[PDB]
Amino acid sequence: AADRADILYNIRQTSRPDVIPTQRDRPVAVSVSLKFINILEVNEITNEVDVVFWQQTTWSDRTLAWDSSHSPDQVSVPISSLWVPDLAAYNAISKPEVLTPQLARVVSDGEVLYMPSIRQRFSCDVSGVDTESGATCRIKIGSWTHHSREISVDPTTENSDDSEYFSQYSRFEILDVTQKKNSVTYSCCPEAYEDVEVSLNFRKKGRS
Amino acid sequence: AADRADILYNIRQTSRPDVIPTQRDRPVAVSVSLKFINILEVNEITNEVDVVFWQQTTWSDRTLAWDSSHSPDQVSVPISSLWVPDLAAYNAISKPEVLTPQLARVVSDGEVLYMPSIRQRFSCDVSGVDTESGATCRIKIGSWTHHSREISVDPTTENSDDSEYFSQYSRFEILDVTQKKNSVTYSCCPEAYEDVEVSLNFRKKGRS
Amino acid sequence: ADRADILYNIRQTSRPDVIPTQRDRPVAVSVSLKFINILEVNEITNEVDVVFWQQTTWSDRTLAWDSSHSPDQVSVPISSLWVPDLAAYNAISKPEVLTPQLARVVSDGEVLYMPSIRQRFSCDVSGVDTESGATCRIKIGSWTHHSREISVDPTTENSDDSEYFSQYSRFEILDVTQKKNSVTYSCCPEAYEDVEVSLNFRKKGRSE
Amino acid sequence: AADRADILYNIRQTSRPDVIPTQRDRPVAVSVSLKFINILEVNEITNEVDVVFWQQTTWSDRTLAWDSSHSPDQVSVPISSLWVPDLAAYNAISKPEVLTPQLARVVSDGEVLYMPSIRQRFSCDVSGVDTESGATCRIKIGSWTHHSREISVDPTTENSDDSEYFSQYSRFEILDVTQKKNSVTYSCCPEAYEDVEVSLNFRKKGRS
Amino acid sequence: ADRADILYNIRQTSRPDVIPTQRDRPVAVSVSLKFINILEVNEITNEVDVVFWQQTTWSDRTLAWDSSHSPDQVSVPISSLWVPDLAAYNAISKPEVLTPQLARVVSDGEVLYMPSIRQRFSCDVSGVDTESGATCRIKIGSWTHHSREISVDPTTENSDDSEYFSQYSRFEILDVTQKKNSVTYSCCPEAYEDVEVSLNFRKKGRS
Ligand SMILES: CN/C(=N\[N+](=O)[O-])NCc1cnc(Cl)s1
Ligand SMILES: CN/C(=N\[N+](=O)[O-])NCc1cnc(Cl)s1
Ligand SMILES: CN/C(=N\[N+](=O)[O-])NCc1cnc(Cl)s1
Ligand SMILES: CN/C(=N\[N+](=O)[O-])NCc1cnc(Cl)s1
Ligand SMILES: CN/C(=N\[N+](=O)[O-])NCc1cnc(Cl)s1
Repeated sequence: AADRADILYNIRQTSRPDVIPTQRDRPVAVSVSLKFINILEVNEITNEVDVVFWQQTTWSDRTLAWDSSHSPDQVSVPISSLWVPDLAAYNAISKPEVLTPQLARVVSDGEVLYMPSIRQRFSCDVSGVDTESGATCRIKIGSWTHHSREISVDPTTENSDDSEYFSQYSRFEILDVTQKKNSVTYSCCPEAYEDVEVSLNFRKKGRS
Repeated sequence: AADRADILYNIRQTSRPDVIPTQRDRPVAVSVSLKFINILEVNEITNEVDVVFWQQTTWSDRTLAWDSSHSPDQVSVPISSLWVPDLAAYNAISKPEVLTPQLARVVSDGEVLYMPSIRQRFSCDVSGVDTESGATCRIKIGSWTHHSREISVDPTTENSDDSEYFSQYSRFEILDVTQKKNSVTYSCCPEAYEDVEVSLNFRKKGRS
Repeated sequence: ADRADILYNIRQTSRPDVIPTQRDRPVAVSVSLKFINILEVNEITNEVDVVFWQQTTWSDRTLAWDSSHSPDQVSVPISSLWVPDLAAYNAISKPEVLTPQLARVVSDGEVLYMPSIRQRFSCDVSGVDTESGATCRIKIGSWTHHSREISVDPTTENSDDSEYFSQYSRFEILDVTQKKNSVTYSCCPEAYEDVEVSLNFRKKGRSE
Repeated sequence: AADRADILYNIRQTSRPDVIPTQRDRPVAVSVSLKFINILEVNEITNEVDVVFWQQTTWSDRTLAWDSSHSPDQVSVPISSLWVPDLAAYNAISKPEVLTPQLARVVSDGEVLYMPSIRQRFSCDVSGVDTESGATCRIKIGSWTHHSREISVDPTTENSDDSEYFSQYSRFEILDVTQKKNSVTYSCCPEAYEDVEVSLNFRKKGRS
Repeated sequence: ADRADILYNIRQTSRPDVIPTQRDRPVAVSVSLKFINILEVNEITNEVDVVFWQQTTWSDRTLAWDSSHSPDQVSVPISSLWVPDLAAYNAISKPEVLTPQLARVVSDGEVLYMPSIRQRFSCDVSGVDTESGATCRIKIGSWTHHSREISVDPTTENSDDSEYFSQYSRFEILDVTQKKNSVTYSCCPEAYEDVEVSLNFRKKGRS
């Protein structure tokens, strides 16, 4: 059929990175799930935390679909060639440091999977981080300019070990992670903006 | 009967990011409003503060207008495809750090709203920041190259809560925030440059 | 024509990489540093962090147009026009431009470019804690154009040395003097003109 | 006989930087080998180490091959004109800092070689760094978005000293370096991602 | 042919990614470090923060032009020209060019580039606090071009060492010797020429 070069060419032909792939007249269903990899530099005085994580992002874009009958059903494409959710962490106090090659996976049916590793600083509750019950830091992520009728965010509830990929060499340890969906409204505008809230319950590891 | 692809497309046909959309001979009306999200660093000796805020900027651009009678009346567009006010913080001692996706919301009537979240350090009065009455840090923001006749800056007076969006985990707290208007002239030229004096009356949270 | 046409023509004539040497002779570039602040200062290492507005002027005949029935001046991205390759010889960090990179172009070809710069220099910091104060020398000039291509001369004028100096700074400006110079180097036989700006300052609140 | 220009041009005309050089659906065999050069900023408390190494990377793309009969059999080419494996250090806690020109080396038989010098922080076991047995820091490097069916990583078990290129001025010393191979699956996909695991064994040089 | 014409020409015939090899002979590139300032230093970790002007010269005939009735020198952005792919072999931080990135091109095809660079190296600092001082040796050369493709010779132009060094620094230059050398590895049989810049300095006596 066609080769990976043909698939990419077609993409750049039918893709519109600056236009949201609004299916029918309904918002794009962007799924977000954070995989905590490390917890660095914590300050209980300034309520700040340096965190490394994998932002597993997904959504569909039918304008990139193709017939993978006798050709590959998946390819890696630079995000600059694709439309990407304008996600932002509300309580983030430093721009996200993308530590991995910014490539997205695209399936022939239009399913897009972007999972960059991210290091970033947040302003959250760090209190009790050294107590047995630990602290609970809450990360809010969601579109920055698209409201509920354009983009919906939902956490892909996939029963897994909160610290499955979490470093064993960190001074801290995850106790639990729960991801809830929310929808806030602002005075700037009459519409609401969906967002996912990830609650990181961690603490400093004791001693033998 | 046009979709978002048409809107963005048409926008790029009439948009002149490097040209100021001055209607006839009157200046461009820019509404500026800062929404303090956090106060990270504060130095009583050097009188410097590291702040985080949502700079709500507004202005109209008729050349971007379009009939939305049968299409979305709004779309998010990269600020690189639109002209944007050359606002600057006169007492900033560090370059602005935009923590959010650089997208603007453009309304079918040409209205433009850009609200980036910024972290920036300033030089201002920090004295009394540890007192009951707290400290008052004023931030002067305005066009850097367009004088009063070309660009005008007015605060988006919207009597709301000063700390409505302020972080609760900060070591400081907002006492009050007033945003007035100013018109200062300089040496370079006899033209007067308009600015907005945001007065952030804040103090260190005392409860220990 | 409108401002769109003025900026348009500037894109046709302007050669951002071709020095506007008018009829075989150097280009007259004036430079005036408007010290705004003095941040971190180390006497042990002799290094200082300084914020200032580098007021740069010069003429580019190629840009001149007819302001008979059109705006006399327009702001244009410095990337759309030739700009001096000024450099600070005793600079120890890249020049951090805190303001929008726009220059003021007058219909007669006169160009004004005044960015706010945050930089770290290597200079005599000793005596900063004394009455006479310390004097820091800033040598600025073209990095690749010699005396026959660029002539850098301080915009001498009975201006106020502390006119725009932050009142909230830990230091106070005692005196600012600007001496012009012309040095030759061990690479080329030609002479490179420079401008030395002496910044006399000291700590405030010292025991009298 | 063709010269370097002709050769480069040939590469640009056939090379697909955003397309993996797959040969009949078999995966691209990618070889990795880190030549540690220096170890800096070690922290046994937080288990973080800064490492400087030469990531020797090798793979093939026979579509770029040419007849070096009477013409150069090798040329340097900007990696932006070539397809480069999207390798990533899974345990890195800082984006890679490339300290050298980003040029590759293409050989007349389609073999491509890229060896950038990198400085990067990692989260690994550091306990024992000040002991005779030293510490063992395992670094995992492998394709970030291409699974084993698309890319395969294999450590060149070539004979060479461990601290051969290692700085003698480093506060540490390499006791031994062993490169293994892995293939992990993730909650995203059923396919596996091959990665080379380098185990560095070093200890604080004790001049006693 | 005025400057606009010159630049146009250069920018139109310059192949930034194609090494300008004259016939079969390698490209003769000259390297000269002019230490402008020695910042932070650490004898414990053997690391120094140096500032130096990297004088780099070479030729590219393809850029030549008759300067009889026109200028014989123009400033051109290095991004428009092919530039030697030098790298400090023992650098532990990427080079911070603090000056405009422009080269000087003479009508004969001669190219001169001297950026001011601040960079951190890993080298011998032991004795920096003594009368003898320390000798930090910096090796610079091509990264991908071997001896047959590129050659680096330190401009033997007898000049002063601390000539442009900063007087306000905390250290002082005792001596500097640019020695040409060669380097080979177990990857490739070919050798890569480089320049060893021996920096002999010590802390200035506090008094
Ligand atoms: C997600 N939070 C927002 N506002 N808020 O006040 O929080 N969104 C509205 C916009 C932000 N930037 C543009 Cl343009 S419209
Ligand atoms: C804010 N201070 C100014 N002048 N001043 O003399 O203080 N602004 C005018 C300009 C700044 N940059 C250009 Cl170009 S015109
Ligand atoms: C400031 N020191 C110079 N030479 N020197 O020998 O010290 N400048 C001349 C040049 C700098 N870059 C080019 Cl190209 S020509
Ligand atoms: C300067 N040291 C080199 N190798 N070495 O093993 O030390 N150079 C060869 C190459 C550098 N980058 C590519 Cl691609 S080939
Ligand atoms: C390293 N962890 C991964 N998945 N996971 O679910 O943990 N990697 C697979 C991918 C990474 N980026 C894209 Cl796109 S697919």
